[PDB]
Amino acid sequence: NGVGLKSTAWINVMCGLHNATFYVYSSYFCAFFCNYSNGCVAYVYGRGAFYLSTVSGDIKLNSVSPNQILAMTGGSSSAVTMMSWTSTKAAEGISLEYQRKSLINSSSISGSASLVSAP
Amino acid sequence: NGVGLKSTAWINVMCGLHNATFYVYSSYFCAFFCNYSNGCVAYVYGRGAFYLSTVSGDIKLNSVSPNQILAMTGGSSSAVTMMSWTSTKAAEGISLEYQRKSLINSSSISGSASLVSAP
Amino acid sequence: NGVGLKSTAWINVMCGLHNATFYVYSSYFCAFFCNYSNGCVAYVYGRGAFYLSTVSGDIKLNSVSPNQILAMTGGSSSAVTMMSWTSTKAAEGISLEYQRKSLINSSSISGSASLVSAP
Repeated sequence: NGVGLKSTAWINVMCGLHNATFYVYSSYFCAFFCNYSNGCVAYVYGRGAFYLSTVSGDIKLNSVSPNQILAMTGGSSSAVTMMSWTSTKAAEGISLEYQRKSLINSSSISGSASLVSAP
Repeated sequence: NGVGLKSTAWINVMCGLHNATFYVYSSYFCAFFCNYSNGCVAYVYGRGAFYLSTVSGDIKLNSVSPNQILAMTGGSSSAVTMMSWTSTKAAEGISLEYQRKSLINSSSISGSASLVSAP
Repeated sequence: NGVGLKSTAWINVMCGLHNATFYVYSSYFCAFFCNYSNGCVAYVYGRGAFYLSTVSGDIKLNSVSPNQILAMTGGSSSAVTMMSWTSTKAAEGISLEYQRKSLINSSSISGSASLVSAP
């Protein structure tokens, strides 16, 4: 075809989709961040059969837990789809900490990843 | 690099993703419309730290409120992910009126935008 | 413009987004599958004004019902956004049976489609 999508083309696409200025991801989730007022919001997707736990305290941005979480929901589980911080900015290099879970089993694994400037 | 994704490549991708024939957006939301039978459905995403309020009485497509809204939900908030009309069609140039909200500061702001033909 | 996205570029992008190795779709839904441990997870999107029913018994992968379904919700209605199998793998050619619905007129129709390797 003489031209190809890069393997991470989804980052470019979803940063545009959400008008995001930062993003963060691992093999198991991704989140696209927008700054506004004194804080920030992330639109969140699961990856690799995993998702982010909605349990309060399981997520930290620069050591601060989100003030609100919206989720997709089920009889036994729920997965983060949006999370917000009232007073913490998204910025390059700050750490998002999380528990990742999978609907396949009852596992829960600690993870962390650093925010990157949107392409 | 010789070739580049347009800044609005997400429009192309997400219209294809939902097989949408019309879409609408601002800096703060986007919605991808499919016509079917006598009405239409939009698949909805937030942008720029905002999202669409799930108050159907506050959304109007060609002056008519959707009768169904499916949402991502949380303790005190919820965001539109799909909304439908029984008897109103999506077409280019017709107006979507809506209320946009942000989890960061609990802002609620009226907006309006015109539907455009999918690329 | 010399270069163009294929009409099915959303397949490449969404498989990348969720780090999926298989996918499946019709005019009315798509689903992106990841394998992990002994089972698999699909991240699900509606198409063409339809969505996948969350009703128990309505979904089979290789003749097995999912152990969990997460949903976008509203009133008593809900649409699959993520679904999993404890013990069933995604693999090329295996059959997903489902019930597709639309909010516009409450249609509910059975269908099936075969998994395809991610590009």
